[PDB]
Amino acid sequence: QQDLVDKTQKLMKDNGRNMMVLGAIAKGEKPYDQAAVDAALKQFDETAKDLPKLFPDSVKGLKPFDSKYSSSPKIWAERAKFDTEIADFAKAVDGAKGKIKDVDTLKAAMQPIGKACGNCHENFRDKEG
Ligand code: HEC
Repeated sequence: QQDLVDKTQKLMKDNGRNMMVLGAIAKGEKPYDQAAVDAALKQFDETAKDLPKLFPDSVKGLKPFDSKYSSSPKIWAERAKFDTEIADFAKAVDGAKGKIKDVDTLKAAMQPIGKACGNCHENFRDKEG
């Protein structure tokens, strides 16, 4: 409880930390790695296996708000759809593991996995800054 809002923030923030390389390549940096993404890849699953848990009513809004977080309170309602959303996300990576191979594919594997990325965002992520 003491440190949860962060534990989650870092967990979700890690998504980008791991995608770092996946990004550079995506943008057009470094002659790709694959092995570097491999990890950052399986990282999407794991992170998507400990995310649907650190979402108490102490870090939502209307009191538990910390004027920083960015997670609509509809995540407690759509808890179901919320999971099923981050559920496939872990399946997308599972497949990306074998799928992934090059860069041209990264964008291909980044189609589904990237779905729960922006989907889980626009669905549960009202970015305001
Ligand atoms: C649900 C199916 C998710 C997947 C898969 C990913 N994200 Fe996410 N993200 C989700 C939520 C509910 C939220 C809000 C609460 C929380 O702190 O997680 C977020 C937030 C972000 C942030 C905000 C961080 C900040 O810099 O202020 C970022 C940068 C982020 N999301 C990025 C992102 C990326 C790039 C993902 C895949 C590579 C990704 N997330 C997966 C829900 C879900």
